[PDB]
Amino acid sequence: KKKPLDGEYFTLQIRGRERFEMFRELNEALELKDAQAGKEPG
Amino acid sequence: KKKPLDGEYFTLQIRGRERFEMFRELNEALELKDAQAGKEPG
Amino acid sequence: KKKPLDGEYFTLQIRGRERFEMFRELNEALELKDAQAGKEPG
Amino acid sequence: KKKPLDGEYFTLQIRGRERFEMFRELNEALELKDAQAGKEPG
Repeated sequence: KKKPLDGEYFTLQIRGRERFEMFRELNEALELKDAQAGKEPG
Repeated sequence: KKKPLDGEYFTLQIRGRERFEMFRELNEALELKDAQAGKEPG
Repeated sequence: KKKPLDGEYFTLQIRGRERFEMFRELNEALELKDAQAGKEPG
Repeated sequence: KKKPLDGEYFTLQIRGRERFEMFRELNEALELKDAQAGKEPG
């Protein structure tokens, strides 16, 4: 998808299920902002 | 180690190396606090 | 602005300047996602 | 307390009460780790 060979990917183990959902939200949140910088500037 | 069969473990992919180190710190930070609740109360 | 009398607002002291910028990013990140749920569904 | 005139302090507004408690935990978590580096090395 758009040559996902961009930044190197990694992986992290997160104990607890409630904590996992929380971290996942942070990752998606930053990705959302970063995904907005991919839109042509106004 | 102390029957690590406690809470279910999970895994999350984190793009970017700088971001990875940052999330890892948060995971270790919470584990540090949680690891302190394992000490007998004063 | 759109009756900002929504959820109660709060305040938190954050030591360190580098850490401050980091937390601010997380707050803006979540606000960005929450700000996206305000758009009419497709 | 130990000359708290160390790093400059700041403040951040966090909307939502549930979110506030969450950020507060992160701040305390990092402070806990940083507070551990204040102990003489083994």
